[PDB]
Amino acid sequence: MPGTKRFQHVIETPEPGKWELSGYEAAVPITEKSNPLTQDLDKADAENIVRLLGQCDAEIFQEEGQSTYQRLYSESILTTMVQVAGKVQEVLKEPDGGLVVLSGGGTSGRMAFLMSVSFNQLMKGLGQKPLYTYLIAGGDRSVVASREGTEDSALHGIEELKKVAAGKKRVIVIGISVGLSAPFVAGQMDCCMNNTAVFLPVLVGFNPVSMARNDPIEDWSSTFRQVAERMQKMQEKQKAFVLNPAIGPEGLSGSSRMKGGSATKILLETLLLAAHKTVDQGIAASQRCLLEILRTFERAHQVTYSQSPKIATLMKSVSTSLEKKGHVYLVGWQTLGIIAIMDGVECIHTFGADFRDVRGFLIFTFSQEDFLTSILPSLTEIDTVVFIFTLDDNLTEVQTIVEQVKEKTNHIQALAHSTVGQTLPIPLKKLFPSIISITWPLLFFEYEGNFIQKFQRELSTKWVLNTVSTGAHVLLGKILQNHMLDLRISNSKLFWRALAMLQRFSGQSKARCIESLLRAIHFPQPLSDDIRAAPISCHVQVAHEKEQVIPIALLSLLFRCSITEAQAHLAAAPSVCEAVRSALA
Ligand SMILES: CC#C[C@H]1CN(S(=O)(=O)c2ccc(N)nc2)CCN1c1ccc(C(O)(C(F)(F)F)C(F)(F)F)cc1
Ligand SMILES: O=P(O)(O)OC[C@@H](O)[C@@H](O)[C@H](O)[C@@H](O)CO
Repeated sequence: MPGTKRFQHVIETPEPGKWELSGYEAAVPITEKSNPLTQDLDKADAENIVRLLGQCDAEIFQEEGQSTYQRLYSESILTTMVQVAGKVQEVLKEPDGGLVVLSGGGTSGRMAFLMSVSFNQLMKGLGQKPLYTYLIAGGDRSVVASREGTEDSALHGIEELKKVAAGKKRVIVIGISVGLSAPFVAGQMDCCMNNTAVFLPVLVGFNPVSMARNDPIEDWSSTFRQVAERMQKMQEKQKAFVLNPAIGPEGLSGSSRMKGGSATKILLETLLLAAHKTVDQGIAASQRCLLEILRTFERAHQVTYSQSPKIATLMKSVSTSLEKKGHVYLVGWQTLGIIAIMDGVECIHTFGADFRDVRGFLIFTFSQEDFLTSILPSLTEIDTVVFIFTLDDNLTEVQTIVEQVKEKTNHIQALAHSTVGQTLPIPLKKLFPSIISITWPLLFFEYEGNFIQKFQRELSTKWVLNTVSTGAHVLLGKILQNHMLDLRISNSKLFWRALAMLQRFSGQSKARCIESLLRAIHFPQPLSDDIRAAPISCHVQVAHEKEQVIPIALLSLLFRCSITEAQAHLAAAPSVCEAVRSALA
């Protein structure tokens, strides 16, 4: 029938009480699951939220139980990390014609960029030619932009890959898709498998391959699941690899910028760093070298969340500035500045937030005076300003900007990293009375830029800002249980996530949910057969431009009413959240 080709794969809504027994829940990919720790996230206070997310993050390092899914510390996964470290090594022995590409969409794409810089530094630091590069869905502009729509073309992914792999002779392509989901990556991996003489694909993500995405891609014949299954068959001959530990669901359902982005770093930094540090000792990489690094990353979580109360307070200040109608500026230096930009930008799509609401800044890339001349004027009593630096940064540039900002703001706080027994110049550096000082043990590093210290600090800052930005919005009532209902449908995955939320919250059939959704999207046009049959991109392109699509669809369904009736009901409610929550009641 019209639409059956498109919606066939969608599992029917189970009957009340049978969600587990239908086998429905066993088929939700881990990355889209509701984290049971965060059932009541929308009720947690700020200190709870910090605990609940610290806990969710901790699951990255939890070990496999005794019938179960492989995790990061499982032997299958470390063995795969080892073999890949090895394959990277061959390339490092033969830089001529060699390349190593790190590729993802969205936050995977961001993560790729960072890491390609770090390992390019490291090779430059040694005066070797840089061998790394990155690819992001939608080109380089995508690194610091909210561009959720660009991940849906496999041909695009391949094109980018063709550009960068020039007339290289040996290319390692690390495709990063947390949900094993992005069409952008699926095409790169598939292309690699067709030219093994040159390419070596390594796929990274956090679902078992049996939960890899399996709906059709518009410009491609195979599905992610098929590609990933074929790569696993090739692994037995070491010509592809799949690195896919379970890290448990995100604290905000399907918010893979969080754990998914973190685990990507942990996993890839570890492996590549092992590869470099063990070539120049003419020793193979071993699980023991990897483990040293992983455990260090695991400490860094402990270190990071021991500052939980200060993190909860900063969350409260960010939430107030937004509760009023102010803005939040994240001011940081080198790499941690970039991370700050990445966080803020991600709030646009992740929470429907305007780009001013939580904005990032590197010293988007505004120099010292430039920030003071341009952005200093725009500040206000209600705003918040977060400063993010190490003690190694150039603190004369820092004190200035804070001195000045102090006057116009007062809600400032800071995030400062430091090797133990560095001191904070100005004993009056209060300024920040109750700083978030993150003091790092002395670790033994041989490489020149002390890369493990960089990685430590990056990740720790990422954890802090993610927990803050995310928590500040939950506090404003904008999340439902542990789901962001009122998202903007800007790609196919998000279209599927919406439909799932309509089934979950209404309990009504897949045909009703699909119909209500397509009516909400295309209103004031009725449902023709063409529309029912249209490719998911047609729906996305049109929903992408509208507001409250999902909440309208749900109300239509709950009130068993038309889109005309549901809209009018919304506009007659105090707020979207009250409309929905009380309709659900
Ligand atoms: C319809 C549907 C659905 C599934 C899968 N889709 S998907 O884009 O096709 C996809 C994405 C990644 C992947 N590995 N496999 C499939 C993404 C969203 N999905 C999903 C999300 C959330 C849910 C939930 O039921 C819950 F509770 F499990 F999270 C809901 F709706 F409540 F969020 C269920 C399914
Ligand atoms: O890496 P994935 O699963 O392919 O997801 C890729 C992107 O959709 C994802 O990173 C998204 O941009 C983030 O906003 C999710 O919080």
